[PDB]
Amino acid sequence: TPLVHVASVEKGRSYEDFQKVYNAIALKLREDDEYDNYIGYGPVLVRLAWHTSGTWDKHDNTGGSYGGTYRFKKEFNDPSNAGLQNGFKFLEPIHKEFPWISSGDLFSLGGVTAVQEMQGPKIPWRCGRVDTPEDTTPDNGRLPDADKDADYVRTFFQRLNMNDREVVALMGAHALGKTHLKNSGYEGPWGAANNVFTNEFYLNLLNEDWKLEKNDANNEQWDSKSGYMMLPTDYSLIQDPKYLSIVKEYANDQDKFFKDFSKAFEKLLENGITFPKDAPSPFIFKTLEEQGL
Ligand code: HEM
Repeated sequence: TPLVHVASVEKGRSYEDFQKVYNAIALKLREDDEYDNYIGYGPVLVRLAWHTSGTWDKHDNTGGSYGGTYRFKKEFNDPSNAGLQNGFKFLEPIHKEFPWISSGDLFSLGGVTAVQEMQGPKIPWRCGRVDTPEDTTPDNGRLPDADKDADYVRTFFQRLNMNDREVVALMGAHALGKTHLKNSGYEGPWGAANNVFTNEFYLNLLNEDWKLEKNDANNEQWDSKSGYMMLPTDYSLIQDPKYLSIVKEYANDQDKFFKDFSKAFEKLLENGITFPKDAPSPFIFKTLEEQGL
Protein backbone atom coordinates (compact mmCIF):
# COMPACT_ATOMS: atom_id res chain seq x y z
CA THR A 1 0.00 0.00 0.00
CA PRO A 2 1.32 3.52 -1.02
CA LEU A 3 0.84 6.86 0.76
CA VAL A 4 -0.54 9.78 -1.14
CA HIS A 5 1.13 13.14 -0.58
CA VAL A 6 -1.03 15.95 -1.89
CA ALA A 7 0.41 19.38 -2.41
CA SER A 8 -1.20 22.09 -0.36
CA VAL A 9 -0.24 25.67 -1.21
CA GLU A 10 0.95 27.39 1.91
CA LYS A 11 -1.92 29.53 2.93
CA GLY A 12 -2.74 32.51 0.75
CA ARG A 13 0.70 32.62 -0.93
CA SER A 14 1.22 33.29 -4.59
CA TYR A 15 4.03 33.81 -7.10
CA GLU A 16 5.20 37.15 -5.65
CA ASP A 17 5.78 35.49 -2.24
CA PHE A 18 7.98 32.66 -3.56
CA GLN A 19 9.87 35.02 -5.82
CA LYS A 20 10.68 36.94 -2.64
CA VAL A 21 12.24 33.81 -1.13
CA TYR A 22 14.16 32.99 -4.30
CA ASN A 23 15.51 36.53 -4.15
CA ALA A 24 16.58 36.16 -0.53
CA ILE A 25 18.46 32.94 -1.37
CA ALA A 26 20.00 34.44 -4.52
CA LEU A 27 21.17 37.50 -2.62
CA LYS A 28 22.76 35.46 0.10
CA LEU A 29 24.52 33.30 -2.51
CA ARG A 30 26.01 36.39 -3.99
CA GLU A 31 27.20 37.73 -0.58
CA ASP A 32 28.28 34.66 1.30
CA ASP A 33 30.72 33.99 -1.55
CA GLU A 34 33.87 32.77 0.24
CA TYR A 35 32.58 29.36 1.22
CA ASP A 36 34.64 26.41 0.06
CA ASN A 37 37.44 28.49 -1.32
CA TYR A 38 35.23 30.88 -3.12
CA ILE A 39 33.15 28.21 -4.81
CA GLY A 40 30.17 29.64 -2.92
CA TYR A 41 27.09 27.77 -1.66
CA GLY A 42 25.53 27.08 -5.08
CA PRO A 43 26.71 23.42 -5.45
CA VAL A 44 25.98 22.24 -1.88
CA LEU A 45 22.47 23.75 -2.32
CA VAL A 46 21.94 21.66 -5.48
CA ARG A 47 23.31 18.60 -3.64
CA LEU A 48 20.95 19.20 -0.77
CA ALA A 49 17.94 19.51 -3.16
CA TRP A 50 18.99 16.18 -4.67
CA HIS A 51 19.66 14.24 -1.44
CA THR A 52 16.35 15.31 0.11
CA SER A 53 14.51 14.29 -3.10
CA GLY A 54 16.52 11.19 -3.86
CA THR A 55 15.41 8.98 -0.95
CA TRP A 56 12.18 8.51 -2.91
CA ASP A 57 10.93 5.00 -3.59
CA LYS A 58 8.44 4.63 -6.42
CA HIS A 59 7.21 1.33 -4.99
CA ASP A 60 5.59 2.66 -1.76
CA ASN A 61 5.92 6.41 -2.31
CA THR A 62 8.07 6.90 0.81
CA GLY A 63 10.86 9.51 1.02
CA GLY A 64 11.16 12.25 -1.62
CA SER A 65 11.05 16.01 -1.24
CA TYR A 66 7.49 16.28 0.12
CA GLY A 67 7.92 15.94 3.88
CA GLY A 68 11.08 17.94 4.35
CA THR A 69 12.37 15.24 6.72
CA TYR A 70 16.06 16.10 6.32
CA ARG A 71 15.33 18.41 9.29
CA PHE A 72 15.13 15.31 11.56
CA LYS A 73 18.24 13.79 13.04
CA LYS A 74 17.98 10.33 11.52
CA GLU A 75 18.20 11.88 8.07
CA PHE A 76 20.34 14.84 9.00
CA ASN A 77 22.93 12.34 10.33
CA ASP A 78 22.82 9.91 7.39
CA PRO A 79 26.51 9.41 6.53
CA SER A 80 25.54 9.94 2.86
CA ASN A 81 24.49 13.45 3.89
CA ALA A 82 27.88 14.47 5.32
CA GLY A 83 28.62 18.06 4.33
CA LEU A 84 25.00 19.04 3.69
CA GLN A 85 24.77 20.70 7.13
CA ASN A 86 26.52 23.63 5.48
CA GLY A 87 23.62 24.02 3.09
CA PHE A 88 21.10 23.66 5.95
CA LYS A 89 22.75 26.44 7.98
CA PHE A 90 22.88 28.67 4.88
CA LEU A 91 19.10 28.25 4.59
CA GLU A 92 18.25 28.62 8.31
CA PRO A 93 18.25 32.40 8.24
CA ILE A 94 16.08 32.42 5.15
CA HIS A 95 13.56 30.20 6.84
CA LYS A 96 13.43 32.52 9.91
CA GLU A 97 12.68 35.40 7.54
CA PHE A 98 9.94 33.41 5.74
CA PRO A 99 8.70 31.05 8.38
CA TRP A 100 5.59 30.29 6.33
CA ILE A 101 7.36 28.17 3.70
CA SER A 102 7.46 24.41 4.26
CA SER A 103 10.84 22.71 4.63
CA GLY A 104 10.33 20.65 1.47
CA ASP A 105 9.59 23.78 -0.56
CA LEU A 106 12.63 25.52 0.87
CA PHE A 107 15.14 22.70 0.32
CA SER A 108 13.88 22.22 -3.24
CA LEU A 109 13.63 25.90 -4.06
CA GLY A 110 17.20 26.38 -2.84
CA GLY A 111 18.36 23.91 -5.55
CA VAL A 112 16.33 25.62 -8.27
CA THR A 113 17.64 29.01 -7.11
CA ALA A 114 21.26 27.88 -7.15
CA VAL A 115 21.12 26.36 -10.65
CA GLN A 116 19.51 29.50 -12.11
CA GLU A 117 21.89 31.87 -10.34
CA MET A 118 24.83 29.85 -11.60
CA GLN A 119 23.66 30.62 -15.18
CA GLY A 120 21.91 27.28 -15.68
CA PRO A 121 18.55 26.73 -17.27
CA LYS A 122 15.20 27.86 -15.83
CA ILE A 123 13.63 25.09 -13.78
CA PRO A 124 9.89 25.33 -13.42
CA TRP A 125 9.03 24.89 -9.74
CA ARG A 126 5.81 24.01 -7.92
CA CYS A 127 4.97 24.84 -4.31
CA GLY A 128 2.92 22.73 -1.93
CA ARG A 129 5.12 20.28 -0.08
CA VAL A 130 3.89 19.73 3.51
CA ASP A 131 6.14 19.02 6.52
CA THR A 132 5.46 15.52 7.71
CA PRO A 133 6.23 14.20 11.22
CA GLU A 134 9.45 12.55 12.41
CA ASP A 135 8.04 8.99 12.08
CA THR A 136 7.97 9.44 8.28
CA THR A 137 11.74 10.05 7.98
CA PRO A 138 13.30 7.43 5.67
CA ASP A 139 16.02 5.04 7.03
CA ASN A 140 19.58 5.65 5.96
CA GLY A 141 20.96 3.79 2.96
CA ARG A 142 18.69 4.97 0.14
CA LEU A 143 21.23 7.24 -1.59
CA PRO A 144 23.77 5.88 -3.95
CA ASP A 145 27.34 4.61 -3.47
CA ALA A 146 30.06 6.09 -5.66
CA ASP A 147 32.31 3.04 -6.03
CA LYS A 148 30.04 1.11 -8.35
CA ASP A 149 29.57 0.65 -12.07
CA ALA A 150 27.03 1.51 -14.75
CA ASP A 151 24.72 -1.42 -13.93
CA TYR A 152 24.43 -0.25 -10.34
CA VAL A 153 23.77 3.34 -11.45
CA ARG A 154 21.03 2.19 -13.86
CA THR A 155 19.45 -0.06 -11.29
CA PHE A 156 19.65 2.55 -8.54
CA PHE A 157 17.82 5.16 -10.62
CA GLN A 158 15.05 2.84 -11.63
CA ARG A 159 13.84 3.29 -8.03
CA LEU A 160 13.46 7.00 -8.78
CA ASN A 161 11.66 6.24 -12.06
CA MET A 162 14.58 7.70 -14.04
CA ASN A 163 15.59 6.35 -17.48
CA ASP A 164 19.01 6.46 -19.24
CA ARG A 165 18.63 9.97 -20.60
CA GLU A 166 17.35 11.38 -17.31
CA VAL A 167 20.19 9.80 -15.35
CA VAL A 168 22.88 11.08 -17.73
CA ALA A 169 21.34 14.62 -17.75
CA LEU A 170 21.10 14.62 -13.98
CA MET A 171 24.76 13.59 -13.54
CA GLY A 172 25.79 16.69 -15.50
CA ALA A 173 25.30 18.54 -12.19
CA HIS A 174 28.74 17.20 -11.25
CA ALA A 175 30.07 20.10 -13.29
CA LEU A 176 29.41 21.89 -10.01
CA GLY A 177 31.38 22.03 -6.77
CA LYS A 178 33.70 19.21 -5.81
CA THR A 179 34.29 16.16 -3.62
CA HIS A 180 35.78 16.67 -0.13
CA LEU A 181 37.82 13.93 1.50
CA LYS A 182 36.39 14.28 4.99
CA ASN A 183 32.81 14.24 3.65
CA SER A 184 32.87 11.35 1.22
CA GLY A 185 36.38 9.77 0.90
CA TYR A 186 36.96 11.38 -2.56
CA GLU A 187 38.71 14.63 -3.26
CA GLY A 188 38.89 17.12 -6.12
CA PRO A 189 36.63 19.01 -8.54
CA TRP A 190 35.22 17.52 -11.78
CA GLY A 191 36.29 20.63 -13.71
CA ALA A 192 37.54 24.22 -13.81
CA ALA A 193 34.40 26.33 -13.71
CA ASN A 194 32.78 24.77 -10.72
CA ASN A 195 30.26 27.42 -9.85
CA VAL A 196 28.95 28.05 -13.32
CA PHE A 197 26.49 25.58 -14.76
CA THR A 198 27.69 24.29 -18.15
CA ASN A 199 28.03 20.95 -19.96
CA GLU A 200 31.67 20.82 -18.89
CA PHE A 201 31.30 17.45 -17.09
CA TYR A 202 30.57 15.62 -20.35
CA LEU A 203 33.38 17.44 -22.18
CA ASN A 204 36.00 16.58 -19.55
CA LEU A 205 34.82 12.96 -19.33
CA LEU A 206 35.42 12.53 -23.08
CA ASN A 207 38.51 14.70 -23.52
CA GLU A 208 40.62 14.16 -20.43
CA ASP A 209 43.25 11.52 -19.98
CA TRP A 210 41.90 9.63 -16.98
CA LYS A 211 44.12 7.53 -14.69
CA LEU A 212 42.82 5.23 -11.98
CA GLU A 213 44.54 6.26 -8.72
CA LYS A 214 44.02 5.77 -5.00
CA ASN A 215 43.34 8.80 -2.79
CA ASP A 216 44.45 9.45 0.78
CA ALA A 217 41.31 7.75 2.00
CA ASN A 218 42.11 4.47 0.15
CA ASN A 219 39.33 4.81 -2.40
CA GLU A 220 39.90 4.66 -6.12
CA GLN A 221 38.97 7.61 -8.30
CA TRP A 222 39.91 8.69 -11.82
CA ASP A 223 42.29 11.66 -12.01
CA SER A 224 43.49 13.80 -14.87
CA LYS A 225 46.62 15.86 -15.40
CA SER A 226 44.39 18.99 -15.33
CA GLY A 227 43.62 18.30 -11.65
CA TYR A 228 40.06 17.02 -12.14
CA MET A 229 38.62 13.75 -10.95
CA MET A 230 35.69 11.46 -11.68
CA LEU A 231 33.98 9.03 -9.35
CA PRO A 232 33.81 5.44 -10.59
CA THR A 233 30.05 6.05 -11.09
CA ASP A 234 30.80 9.12 -13.22
CA TYR A 235 33.32 7.31 -15.32
CA SER A 236 30.95 4.36 -15.90
CA LEU A 237 28.90 6.68 -18.11
CA ILE A 238 31.57 6.32 -20.81
CA GLN A 239 31.95 2.54 -20.20
CA ASP A 240 28.31 1.73 -20.88
CA PRO A 241 27.45 2.01 -24.58
CA LYS A 242 23.93 3.46 -23.96
CA TYR A 243 25.14 6.06 -21.53
CA LEU A 244 28.10 6.95 -23.74
CA SER A 245 25.79 7.87 -26.66
CA ILE A 246 23.99 10.38 -24.47
CA VAL A 247 27.25 11.78 -22.97
CA LYS A 248 28.42 12.49 -26.52
CA GLU A 249 25.10 14.14 -27.26
CA TYR A 250 25.31 16.55 -24.35
CA ALA A 251 28.98 17.18 -25.01
CA ASN A 252 28.09 18.45 -28.44
CA ASP A 253 24.83 20.30 -27.70
CA GLN A 254 24.68 22.69 -24.69
CA ASP A 255 21.10 23.67 -25.25
CA LYS A 256 19.82 20.11 -25.37
CA PHE A 257 21.60 19.32 -22.08
CA PHE A 258 20.03 22.40 -20.48
CA LYS A 259 16.50 21.44 -21.62
CA ASP A 260 16.93 17.79 -20.59
CA PHE A 261 18.42 18.72 -17.16
CA SER A 262 15.58 21.12 -16.44
CA LYS A 263 12.93 18.43 -17.13
CA ALA A 264 14.72 15.68 -15.25
CA PHE A 265 15.54 17.91 -12.24
CA GLU A 266 12.00 19.16 -11.93
CA LYS A 267 10.74 15.58 -12.03
CA LEU A 268 13.26 14.62 -9.35
CA LEU A 269 11.92 17.40 -7.07
CA GLU A 270 8.30 16.46 -7.71
CA ASN A 271 8.47 12.70 -7.51
CA GLY A 272 5.94 11.39 -5.02
CA ILE A 273 3.66 14.41 -5.00
CA THR A 274 0.13 14.70 -6.22
CA PHE A 275 -0.92 18.10 -7.45
CA PRO A 276 -4.68 18.90 -7.56
CA LYS A 277 -6.02 20.03 -10.99
CA ASP A 278 -6.61 23.45 -9.40
CA ALA A 279 -3.00 23.69 -8.14
CA PRO A 280 -1.25 26.69 -9.55
CA SER A 281 0.86 26.20 -12.68
CA PRO A 282 4.62 25.83 -12.21
CA PHE A 283 6.42 29.07 -11.37
CA ILE A 284 9.41 30.28 -13.39
CA PHE A 285 11.39 32.66 -11.27
CA LYS A 286 13.39 35.52 -12.68
CA THR A 287 17.09 35.59 -11.77
CA LEU A 288 18.56 38.61 -9.95
CA GLU A 289 20.17 39.61 -13.26
CA GLU A 290 16.78 39.57 -15.03
CA GLN A 291 15.27 41.72 -12.28
CA GLY A 292 18.21 44.07 -12.39
CA LEU A 293 19.05 43.43 -8.74
C1 HEM B 1 25.69 8.24 -8.86
C2 HEM B 1 25.05 9.07 -8.14
C3 HEM B 1 25.79 10.19 -7.44
C4 HEM B 1 26.83 10.05 -6.69
C5 HEM B 1 27.50 8.76 -6.37
C6 HEM B 1 27.22 11.26 -6.19
C7 HEM B 1 28.26 11.37 -5.36
C8 HEM B 1 28.71 12.53 -4.97
C9 HEM B 1 29.71 12.80 -4.07
C10 HEM B 1 30.54 11.85 -3.31
C11 HEM B 1 29.84 14.06 -3.99
C12 HEM B 1 30.87 14.78 -3.16
C13 HEM B 1 30.48 15.13 -1.76
C14 HEM B 1 31.61 15.68 -1.00
O1 HEM B 1 32.27 14.89 -0.41
O2 HEM B 1 31.86 16.89 -0.93
C15 HEM B 1 28.93 14.61 -4.86
C16 HEM B 1 28.73 15.90 -5.04
C17 HEM B 1 27.78 16.47 -5.69
N1 HEM B 1 26.72 15.89 -6.26
FE1 HEM B 1 26.67 13.88 -6.76
N2 HEM B 1 26.41 12.19 -6.67
C18 HEM B 1 25.51 11.56 -7.43
C19 HEM B 1 24.52 12.12 -8.10
C20 HEM B 1 24.28 13.42 -8.11
C21 HEM B 1 23.18 14.02 -8.68
C22 HEM B 1 22.08 13.31 -9.42
C23 HEM B 1 23.24 15.29 -8.49
C24 HEM B 1 22.26 16.30 -9.06
C25 HEM B 1 21.27 16.77 -8.37
C26 HEM B 1 24.40 15.49 -7.78
C27 HEM B 1 24.87 16.66 -7.47
C28 HEM B 1 25.97 16.84 -6.80
C29 HEM B 1 26.53 18.06 -6.58
C30 HEM B 1 26.03 19.42 -6.97
C31 HEM B 1 27.73 17.83 -5.79
C32 HEM B 1 28.67 18.91 -5.31
C33 HEM B 1 28.41 19.25 -3.88
C34 HEM B 1 29.48 20.11 -3.37
O3 HEM B 1 30.17 20.57 -4.19
O4 HEM B 1 29.64 20.36 -2.23
N3 HEM B 1 25.02 14.36 -7.56
N4 HEM B 1 28.23 13.66 -5.43
